[PDB]
Amino acid sequence: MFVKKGDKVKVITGKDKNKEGVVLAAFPKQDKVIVEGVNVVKKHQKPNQAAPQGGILEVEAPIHVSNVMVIDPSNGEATKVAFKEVDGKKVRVSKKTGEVL
RNA sequence: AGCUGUAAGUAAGCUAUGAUCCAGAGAUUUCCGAAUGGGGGAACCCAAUAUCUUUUAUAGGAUAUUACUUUUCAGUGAAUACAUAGCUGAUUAGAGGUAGACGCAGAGAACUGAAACAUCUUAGUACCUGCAGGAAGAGAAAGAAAAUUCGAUUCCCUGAGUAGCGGCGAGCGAAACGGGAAGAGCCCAAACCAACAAGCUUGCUUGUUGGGGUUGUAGGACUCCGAUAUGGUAGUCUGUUAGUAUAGUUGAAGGAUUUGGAAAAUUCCGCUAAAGAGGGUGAAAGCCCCGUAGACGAAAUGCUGACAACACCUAGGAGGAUCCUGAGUACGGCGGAACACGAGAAAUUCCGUCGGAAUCCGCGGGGACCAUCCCGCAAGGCUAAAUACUCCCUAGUGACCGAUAGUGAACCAGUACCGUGAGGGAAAGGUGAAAAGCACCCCGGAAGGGGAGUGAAAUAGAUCCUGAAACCGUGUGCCUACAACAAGUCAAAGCUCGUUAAUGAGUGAUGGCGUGCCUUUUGUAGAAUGAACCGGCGAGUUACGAUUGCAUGCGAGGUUAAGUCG
RNA sequence: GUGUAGUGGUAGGAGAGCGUUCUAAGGGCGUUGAAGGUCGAUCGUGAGGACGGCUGGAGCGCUUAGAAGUGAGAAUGCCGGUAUGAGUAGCGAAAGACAGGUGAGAAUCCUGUCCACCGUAUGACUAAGGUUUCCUGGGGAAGGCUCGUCCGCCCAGGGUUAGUCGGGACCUAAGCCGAGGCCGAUAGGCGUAGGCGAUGGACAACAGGUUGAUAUUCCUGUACCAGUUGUUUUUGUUUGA
RNA sequence: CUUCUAGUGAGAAAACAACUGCCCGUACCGUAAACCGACACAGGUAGUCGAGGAGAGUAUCCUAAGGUGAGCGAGCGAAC
RNA sequence: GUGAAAUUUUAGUACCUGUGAAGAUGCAGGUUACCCGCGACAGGACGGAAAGACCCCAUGGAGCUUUACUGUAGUUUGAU
Repeated sequence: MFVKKGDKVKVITGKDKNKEGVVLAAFPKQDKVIVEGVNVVKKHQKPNQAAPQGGILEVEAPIHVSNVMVIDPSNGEATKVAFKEVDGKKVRVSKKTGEVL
């Protein structure tokens, strides 16, 4: 998975190159994860309890993890995350000159 | 680090004090069902006895036990005295299922071939029933042989389509030798020796224990001396270790440009590999993701080794006076079966009935029977491996299928449905990358539709990828109301066009000529026979033998098989 | 080159070729559009092959060799779809008319009036058998031999009360099962004791009212059967209790 | 069920009062559109009740209580 | 208003005397005939439904008879 709920992210593929954001929800069990301002979709909502009207809304849609990097925050780039045996947990450890997340 | 199945939704919550999830050990398990207290139309009803409960008590509630048969033991018992049925109580084990497979037996067909059919074959097969095991059955020579011998059993190659059998017809069909896989041998009865019991014949007979002994070069008992060792295991659920099966952990290297909605595509310039097998991501990735090559890992449970400890088993030499060496057995007649062998000149092996041997100077066999010779010792048991199968689990592979194929069944299928019953048995997969699954207006009761929107694409709108043919429609360029047309082809005026650019395309007034297609038949338009039309499936193949042509490698030579490493 | 010669044909023999799927190596094409579909006035002696226009949107060609579930117009073939007959035959015995409702819509639904049919039954109660069809409120896509606002249809909610009634906690007939037992290649066959088995025997409740649906069940009133407790009246278990 | 003895074997009758009484079936159709016949079918379905006038009568004709008007019609008024 | 069926090689489906597998809508030579329907009849399409029930064959079946062949359940007789 290598991606948690709150974890900034770069997008590599799919009409949102280079655009970053914050992961909101994590769906493992189908490998989908939704971010902010990357997958805007227009929903023809019908008049409902919520939103008595029927506006055209704009929310985000899931993206497959093969389109998502992780972030440095110590530095600010993308790292093909590796794992290290730091003290008795496995804290993710960046590649590309040794960061610690 | 998210979670409360399929499955949208809302309400309720859980979770870094480590959920949900994975793996190993445990706990609870309603009612029927061999069904087992009795009864029964299965998933129901009604009991007995003890203990404890609710109400003043009656009814009500829960717990435990109570079937049949046999194997051991007590008691009771009595036609009949003594004790034997019997009864009572306690105790031991059984009883049903199947993996539609493999094994061993009991019982056991017809169509079919013989161009008919009686002996024969199809066949000791199909089906029924009993009895098991992870394998079973066979197994330690009364053998095979025939000089010169070999020494348990099973399985495979070759012997060989040979010797044989057969209304000598259709057909059935071995075995030893030789080459290989795996190897392995043990335990009793008897004669004798002791202790206990009985008849104590007080003769020594019976019995039970324990000891002694297991064979063809005949062995043992029995007598006499040595030793009292030396080698073994096909036993333990006893420990100690090592490995492995069931959850896992780690795991290398990329950017930019052009087309796109989206790059893994294209063009530059880089990097990694004990890792270029595979699967996935908005099209086709060695460098995004899951992985692969490597390296590490078990608290619990199971298996397999190894060595410990315990259990069990096993001794020489010499003598030959007497004793032992499996009885209604071997074998004979009779009637049937089994051996390739159908009574045949018929040995060998079984079954039913009757007759009935010897005891080592003895017995069986060498395909009727006799003689010499040679090889063995039946009428008592046990025994791993090499062999056959796959309901099930794990990991893989395929010049195997791709929704009329492949299982009957890719989907909630042995279901829907049919038959009282046993039983018979279908059709049905595909939106897009992501539901973003069409807010809002308009006609319309609704269904349905038209704009506007989502979308790269709505002729991808839920009957949802592509979307052929029969069949049903709309528009139009050319012809048709004096005409007898297997429906065409050859000839041809006019009218409208303008192509893969060439002695062009469409239609067609009028003339010439002309009795469909298939099969079967001496002969077809036949009034002989088949097709309603379109689509899909739907027929000389494979294994083992034999023979001839072509070709290739060696040639008076050719050539391996089973089997072992791979 | 050039001469000579031959070239109908069923059963059948011989020879050479076209095309489909897959495997192997080499070389290729593809979002700047592959397979598949449609149209075209093109090429070779044949089976057959190219090229271009439109649709369509993810994989396929070419060469050499190999292996086959390799070629379809007929089996009164098998499966699906659609025709002809044809808007034809039929619409499954029996009498309706009007007014007003209801509603987008009416001969076919509701209401009213007159008429008419059966009446040892086309009326009332029960045993089988069916298995929620019963009642209340909604709906009109499919069933209804037409129509349909309606329904035995679809959706949602809700209805079946027992000491006395029928059966069990009672008895047995035909029949069946049958501890022991008697027979039989296995399987099993038959049967004693004992049981199971209503169509039969035996046995304690009547009238009226109540709902949208239940009524010897609910309610009212008057009873009955068999038992249990509490104060209310005769003693040797011998048995005169 | 009624009796009689063999029989284990305090002292039970009846006052009245007050209580206890288990499981299963109960809707609906039932000479029918709800069962048996593939059907909303001119067939089949055991038992009880089953009225009036005449009339021997459950026969026949019209009728009471009670139920039904049947699931395609409107025209014309030829052959057959 | 609703709405089938058996059948069906494609059909622009005339009459006579011939001819022919020996009785023709379709061949030959002649005669009659404008195109499309609607209600009736049943001469023909060797008309439709049942791959002849009559007859022969298959070295085909099945059921039955007997002094056809071969056997056998059953009844009886003798030895043991």
